[PDB]
Amino acid sequence: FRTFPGIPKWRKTHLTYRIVNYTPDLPKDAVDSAVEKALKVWEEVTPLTFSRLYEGEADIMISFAVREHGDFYPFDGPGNVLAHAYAPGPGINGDAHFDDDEQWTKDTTGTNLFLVAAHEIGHSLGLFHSANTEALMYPLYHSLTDLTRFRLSQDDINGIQSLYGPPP
Ligand SMILES: O=C(O)[C@@H](Cc1c[nH]c2ccccc12)NS(=O)(=O)c1ccc(N2CCC(c3ccccc3)CC2)cc1
Ligand SMILES: [Ca+2]
Ligand SMILES: [Ca+2]
Ligand SMILES: [Ca+2]
Ligand SMILES: [Zn+2]
Ligand SMILES: [Zn+2]
Repeated sequence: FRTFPGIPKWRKTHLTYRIVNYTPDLPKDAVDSAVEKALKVWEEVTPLTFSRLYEGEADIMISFAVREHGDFYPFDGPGNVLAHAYAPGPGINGDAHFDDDEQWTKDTTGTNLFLVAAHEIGHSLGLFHSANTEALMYPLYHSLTDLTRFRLSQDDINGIQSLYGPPP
């Protein structure tokens, strides 16, 4: 695993998230399911706990956007960058943005929201990119023939526990 330069991290283990808005591509329940599942992957292997805010400023603000959307990294239309998220800290840090010029799916065929979101939360928590081809935090997007076979790698577990420790 790799962390980010200067090893940014949360210095608290109760985190909040807000889903600021929603993609046209999936029902809200499917997006919520992807986000919750994405949070749970990391929750499971750490002392971190998450709760949702429906207003105000949460730690991890999650949103869907296209092209220019208010930060240093405008999205790029269909393909290429699918999403991004910022390392732990205040304001934009911790936030995760999804390119709504992708077509978001819960299936095996398109751009899978759960898999991307789980990866992005890893960033939001302070994991950078892994050299392990099997890791969630590997830099190149792929999916699975069987989404039920998803498992967080030991490399990812090691990385996140390097930041926050194992579960209590
Ligand atoms: O978050 C990104 O990486 C951003 C933005 C981005 C581009 N340069 C960067 C340099 C530093 C930080 C962010 C970026 N690029 S991106 O949108 O192209 C991207 C998104 C997701 C992924 N996955 C990797 C493998 C994965 C998986 C693993 C195990 C089992 C099943 C599935 C699912 C998600 C990779 C790359
Ligand atoms: Ca794109
Ligand atoms: Ca934030
Ligand atoms: Ca879209
Ligand atoms: Zn952005
Ligand atoms: Zn990444």
